[PDB]
Amino acid sequence: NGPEIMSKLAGESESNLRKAFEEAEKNAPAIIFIDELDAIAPKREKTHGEVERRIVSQLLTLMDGLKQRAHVIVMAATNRPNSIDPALRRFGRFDREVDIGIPDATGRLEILQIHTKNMKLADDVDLEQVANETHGHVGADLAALCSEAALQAIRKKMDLIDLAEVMNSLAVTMDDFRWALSQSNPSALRETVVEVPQVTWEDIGGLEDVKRELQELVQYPVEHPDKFLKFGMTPSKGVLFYGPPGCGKTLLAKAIANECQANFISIKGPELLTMWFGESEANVREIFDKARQAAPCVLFFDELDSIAKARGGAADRVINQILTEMDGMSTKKNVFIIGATNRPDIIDPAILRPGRLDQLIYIPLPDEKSRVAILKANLRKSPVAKDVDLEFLAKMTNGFSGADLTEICQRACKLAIRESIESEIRRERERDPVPEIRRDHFEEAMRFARRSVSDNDIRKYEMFAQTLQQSRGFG
Amino acid sequence: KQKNRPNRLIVDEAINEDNSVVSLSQPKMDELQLFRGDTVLLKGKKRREAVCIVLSDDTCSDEKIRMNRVVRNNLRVRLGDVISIQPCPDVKYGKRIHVLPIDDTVEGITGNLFEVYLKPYFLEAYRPIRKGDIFLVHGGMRAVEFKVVETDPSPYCIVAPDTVIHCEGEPIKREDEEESLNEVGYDDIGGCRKQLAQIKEMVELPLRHPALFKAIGVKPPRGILLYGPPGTGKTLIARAVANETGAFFFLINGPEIMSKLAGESESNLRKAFEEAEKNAPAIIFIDELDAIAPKREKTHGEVERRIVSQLLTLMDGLKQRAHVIVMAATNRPNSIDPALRRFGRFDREVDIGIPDATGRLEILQIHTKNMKLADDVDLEQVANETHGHVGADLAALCSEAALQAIRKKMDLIDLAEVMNSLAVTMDDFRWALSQSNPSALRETVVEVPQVTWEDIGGLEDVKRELQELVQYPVEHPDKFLKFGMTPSKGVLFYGPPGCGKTLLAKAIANECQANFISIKGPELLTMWFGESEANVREIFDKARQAAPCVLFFDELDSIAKARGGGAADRVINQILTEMDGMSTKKNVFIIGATNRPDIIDPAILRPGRLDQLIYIPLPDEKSRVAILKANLRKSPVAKDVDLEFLAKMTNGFSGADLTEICQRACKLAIRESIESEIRRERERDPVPEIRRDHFEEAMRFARRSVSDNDIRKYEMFAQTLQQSRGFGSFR
Ligand SMILES: Nc1ncnc2c1ncn2[C@@H]1O[C@H](COP(=O)(O)OP(=O)(O)O)[C@@H](O)[C@H]1O
Ligand SMILES: Nc1ncnc2c1ncn2[C@@H]1O[C@H](COP(=O)(O)OP(=O)(O)O)[C@@H](O)[C@H]1O
Ligand SMILES: Nc1ncnc2c1ncn2[C@@H]1O[C@H](COP(=O)(O)OP(=O)(O)O)[C@@H](O)[C@H]1O
Repeated sequence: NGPEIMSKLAGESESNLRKAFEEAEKNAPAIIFIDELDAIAPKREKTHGEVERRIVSQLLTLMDGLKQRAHVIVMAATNRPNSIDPALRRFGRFDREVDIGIPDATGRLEILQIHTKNMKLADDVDLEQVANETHGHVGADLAALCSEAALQAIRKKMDLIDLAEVMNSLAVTMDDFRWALSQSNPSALRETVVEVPQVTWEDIGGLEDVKRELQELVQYPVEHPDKFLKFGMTPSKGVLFYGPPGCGKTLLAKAIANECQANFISIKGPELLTMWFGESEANVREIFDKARQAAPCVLFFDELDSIAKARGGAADRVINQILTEMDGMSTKKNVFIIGATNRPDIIDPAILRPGRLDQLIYIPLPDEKSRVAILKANLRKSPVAKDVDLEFLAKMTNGFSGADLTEICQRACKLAIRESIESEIRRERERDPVPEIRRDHFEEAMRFARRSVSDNDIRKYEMFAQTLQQSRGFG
Repeated sequence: KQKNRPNRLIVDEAINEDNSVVSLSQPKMDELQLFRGDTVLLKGKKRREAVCIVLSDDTCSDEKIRMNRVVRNNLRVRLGDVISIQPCPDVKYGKRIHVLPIDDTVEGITGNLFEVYLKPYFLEAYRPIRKGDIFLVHGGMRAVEFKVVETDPSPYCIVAPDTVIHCEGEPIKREDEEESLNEVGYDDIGGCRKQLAQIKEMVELPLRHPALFKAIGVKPPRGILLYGPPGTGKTLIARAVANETGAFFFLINGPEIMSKLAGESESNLRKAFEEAEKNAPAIIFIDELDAIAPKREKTHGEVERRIVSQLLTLMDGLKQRAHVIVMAATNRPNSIDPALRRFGRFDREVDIGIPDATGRLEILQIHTKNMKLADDVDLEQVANETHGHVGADLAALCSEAALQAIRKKMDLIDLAEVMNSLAVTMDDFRWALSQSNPSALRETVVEVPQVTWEDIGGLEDVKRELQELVQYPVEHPDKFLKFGMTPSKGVLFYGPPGCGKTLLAKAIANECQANFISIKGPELLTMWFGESEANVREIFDKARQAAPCVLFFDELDSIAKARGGGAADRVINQILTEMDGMSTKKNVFIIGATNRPDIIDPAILRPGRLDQLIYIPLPDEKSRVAILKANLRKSPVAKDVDLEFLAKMTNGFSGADLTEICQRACKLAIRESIESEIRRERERDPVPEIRRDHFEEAMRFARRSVSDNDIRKYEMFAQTLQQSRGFGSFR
């Protein structure tokens, strides 16, 4: 370990660092691991002192001391790539760079069976929906969650005479898992997830032409590499998305990466504003290089007009590095940039030039088949029964926002929660839950939904569409 | 708690003069399985022991055990306390005994004390002794105390006639601090129970249960941070878990490590943890962890990086060996080096915080256990106005009150006259509160306020959705395991100048029995202008630690007026980034207050982040009665006017304006009482009953603080809030 070398006195830092390297002279098949090397070799100008430079210099000297003699392998534990100084991680000398990241729902699931294959669960928990949630959780925290579950298994037993009545048969419940999760905290929070999410593409209906160029864009650069090379031109680097602020949070680019089995990294809107306001224009290189290293991922940028709204009181700091690293990027690596912006008038003029971002795909307001698909997605992954209908909404929902329709469904579902509370009151003054909503349970929810889009914004969307509408010739 | 042992009895006075003879009742000796001359083990405080012989006593109570003050001083107990008596069938006779007399009991007498005191006391008596105990042997019309130093049967022994007694001349010093508990009382520390129970569980279940570690898989605690304000009793917390399980405490000061020279600074830690490692029950307390381990940019020096690295190595060297854990005090966890806060290495992190009102009440009770009161104080409203204080400040308060009680006495003959009984009164505590410098001030705290929903009425359907949006998700989550999806993360209040919104928000957390935090608007402006927007993340972290809790925000139009005349600020996007990482679970409810909802950054109105918007109108004419019923306290009157005369004609006035009317009537009433009593002093029972005229000049000497052109903007928001509803379905 690195702090073993750091803990010794001056002059003894040479000891217990080279000593493993002539110990590796004995063993021809051998590896060398240094734990927590960020404390060993940080930025040289960041350190105040000289012994740190001595340790860094002797480690760099003993890196190539075994120049393919014993064929040993050096691996290390780095918390961040920018913690390591760039002189040590130069190419040819300690430069093979892979990553770990955070596990997905299946990874958290496998962590759960690994940590529960030794202990005895009470074989009633699902252990899968638990791993589907706990977003931003290290598997060490999953081990701590299992330890807290066993602690609750001790705790629900009263103060006994210390005999194996509960010790021989450890009883754990799903409510125990949830309450141990409640008395816990994530440490992998506010980090960019590199795993692919799934919505399985059925939840979005309509916009079939938009689906046609979305299957044109990212489905076959690696699925049809030679067929795309029949003409020889490069794939389209960037696509810009514009339309009304409705049904426009996420999951479309996640779906279109999910047919390609590609990773997903989303860039948040206020994350860009925080990096702009905090004068931190160096971490954009880190997240862009992480996105390039997570290939074949497709990027997603949200609310670029918010930076333009901040400039409104066209180019600024965060636009400059985005343009620089987007132009300074190969046409390979299967990397696509998707920009979400509901205000196309205030955007940067160098974005819309072709070669960088060219496909100005317009997303219209959700129509009748789109809202039928939205109610079907609300039926998806949610408990529901029959007598529900959608033909009332043929003129009730003429044109609605998708977020408006989801909060309609959520408010009606919480009205069903309120009538379940009334069923609890029924059980209270007795001394049926009826989870399915009423036939006209949406009737008061009709007064809980305003069309937040104004008609002049639809007019300016039509004007920007007809500005980019092109010529028609015949005869 | 445990019914496995009937050992818990009551300490009572004894009849027999023998120090090695204790008394018990006849029916309770057969339950404890004791013989005629059985030797038992008595356990008192500071895990000390004393071995005596139980004899049957007819007048002894069944629930009580009789002992004299020699046994009582050895067990470090008093009258009315509880001890445990254990039968010991493995007691053997003594081989060698080394004792040393105490210095103050041998002054004036010289010579061989073996043949005068030690020989008739230990001949044909079979008295069992304990190493470290104090026994008194009379002789020569004086009282000479004796203390056991070294025995060849090192745990305990019975003084055989063949036992050689080593009694060479060396006078030992009597320590007055050894008698009082140091500090073994579970109830000695107070005001922390909601987390004291948690930390007592996480240090209790690793102890006493070594075989439970194979069932637990991995032990959850290895190193526990104790962060909070200074003076809250972290040393007393560390001494509280000390000696309650029979584990070695071994307090280690951070300055005591930093004070020594290099090499010696490298020493006294691995020596310290190996001295912990030789014993199986072992705790280590560290004070001033940040003095040992500050931030990396704070480290300008060779030695400190070496000692942080050595602490890191010496912590992760132990891996499930001999169940040893460590606790450390901390100002605030941002100052600690973040490489320490890992998993398997400082994973369990607990907060203490300031004491509550009942907490400061019981802490005042604890610190006034040992001193005599005059029995005239209220002693609860003393603790009620101690806002922004700490337990060290409370100790300073009681010390200054006793100092003022000393100042009641003049310069007397300096003998024991008022030392027999003190006469500290309530105005002494008022004077101590007058010269009271707080420590927890300039720091926002968390507590559960006392409102209980009955101060303000109205909003009868806003309150119902307020319980089923906040309270009932906490109450029953099985309906959320039903058809129910995720609930709303938080709401925002907009309406009048929000003088009622804080009392409208605090009442839920009292009803929910949840915590509350109010981050005020000037603090948010200080976070913007002071370039301290990173600390909002730690504020949200302490909010998540205080789950369940209510996040109160206010005057978000104030931060938007500085840019409206860009849109977002350095703190608005940071707040959005913090609340976007908030889970749908954990019941972390947020609430915002805004006087001007038009000047709002529009990155909050979409659902998913924050969906529900709560409009409130002015308190109407029936709401005047609801506000005036809350004036039963803080301006008490019984019957002088009906409290509906002002509400019958006045069109619109704020409840802030109505309480301004009440406080100005209070001012007029107190003033006319003052010219009622100065004339009686001039001529030579307050009668604080007020009349209608104070209400008359209060209701005429007033001004409606709200503006009418903002109200029509609120019905502009309300006519926006009539929406695109349908008339009805056709089934
Ligand atoms: N399914 C989708 N996934 C991602 N972005 C979309 C989708 N539909 C539309 N968008 C883009 O998002 C923008 C509007 O997003 P918006 O609806 O404001 O987000 P939210 O759903 O969080 O309110 C539009 O400019 C549009 O181009
Ligand atoms: N809440 C409390 N209850 C009782 N005593 C307290 C409390 N807080 C502080 N004290 C007293 O203050 C003294 C100092 O405690 P503490 O602040 O933990 O030590 P340090 O200043 O070394 O951290 C203790 O001896 C304790 O008796
Ligand atoms: N329902 C109410 N409406 C208006 N003001 C009230 C109400 N109830 C109490 N108040 C008064 O408001 C004061 C507290 O105002 P506060 O909530 O701190 O304002 P702000 O939140 O704007 O700082 C109290 O002194 C109380 O007299």
